[PDB]
Amino acid sequence: HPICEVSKVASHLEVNCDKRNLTALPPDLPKDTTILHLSENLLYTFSLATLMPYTRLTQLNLDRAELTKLQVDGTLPVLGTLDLSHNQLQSLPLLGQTLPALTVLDVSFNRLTSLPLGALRGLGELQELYLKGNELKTLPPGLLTPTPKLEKLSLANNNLTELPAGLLNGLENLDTLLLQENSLYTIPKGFFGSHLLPFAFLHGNPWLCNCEILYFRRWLQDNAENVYVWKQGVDVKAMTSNVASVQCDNSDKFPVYKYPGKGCPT
Ligand SMILES: *[C@@H]1O[C@H](CO)[C@@H](O[C@@H]2O[C@H](CO)[C@@H](O[C@@H]3O[C@H](CO)[C@@H](O)[C@H](O[C@H]4O[C@H](CO)[C@@H](O)[C@H](O)[C@@H]4O)[C@@H]3O)[C@H](O)[C@H]2NC(C)=O)[C@H](O)[C@H]1NC(C)=O
Ligand SMILES: [Pt+2]
Ligand SMILES: [Pt+2]
Repeated sequence: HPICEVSKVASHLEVNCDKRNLTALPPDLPKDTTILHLSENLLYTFSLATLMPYTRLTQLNLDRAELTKLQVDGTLPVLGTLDLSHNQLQSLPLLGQTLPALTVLDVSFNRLTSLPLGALRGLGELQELYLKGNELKTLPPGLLTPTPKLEKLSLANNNLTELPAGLLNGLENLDTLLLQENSLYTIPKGFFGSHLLPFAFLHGNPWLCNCEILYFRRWLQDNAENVYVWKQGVDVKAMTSNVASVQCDNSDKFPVYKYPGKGCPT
């Protein structure tokens, strides 16, 4: 109670242990704790197990903590949100066997260059995945199979050149897809499926406007009302689209939805 700043507000309390040169979990944290901020600390190494005691813990922040190795010992059946952004994890952690109730996981701006074959197994309650800012160049086959309830996915600002044709297969709740600032050249036929994607960010990519981009073109047209441009400091980006932001080779004067496709089949 008297080490970090403990908030209160109706039952579920919030403990802030940020910017406090901590190298590990502080000993006198209230037991019936629910949210823990531990950002801007020196957690070069951290063991999810040391939280076994806080049976009411639902949100944990370990962002901007020079984190390099996350240990996944036992279980925290009630943890739903986990923030790992702005650390140095060279490999993505396997949380399935520990955070069965995790609905949000952010592992942005870390040092990821790929993702394992079972990466998200067990994470069936996931509703949000943030992996923006790494150096992913390719995604695994059924990555999102374990997460059929996914709503938001961020793979922005990586080095992706191609996306799996079925990456979205099954996700009928998906509403936000951020793939901006990558190295994508095309979208596999029927990639978006028939689902309705409200917020799709596809700008900043070197799209190759050849016949094999006519699928994406029609989609762009059908969903021009759903294509937006990212604004850092995000303003909920809830208003005014810009389908002309998706462009051939990133040339502003040659948006994809206006791509002619001269001499292409129907
Ligand atoms: C992922 O995509 C981003 C966005 O496109 C990309 O950023 C830019 O890439 C170029 C490289 O094509 C950057 O220039 C780099 O500068 C250093 C050179 O020392 C290196 O990062 C790159 O090449 C080096 O690679 C090794 C060192 O890492 C060595 O073999 C040797 O030093 C090579 O030169 C490249 O030259 C350019 O500055 C960035 N822009 C910025 C400021 O971000 C990023 O490079 C891509 N990363 C991957 C996964 O390749
Ligand atoms: Pt960030
Ligand atoms: Pt759908």
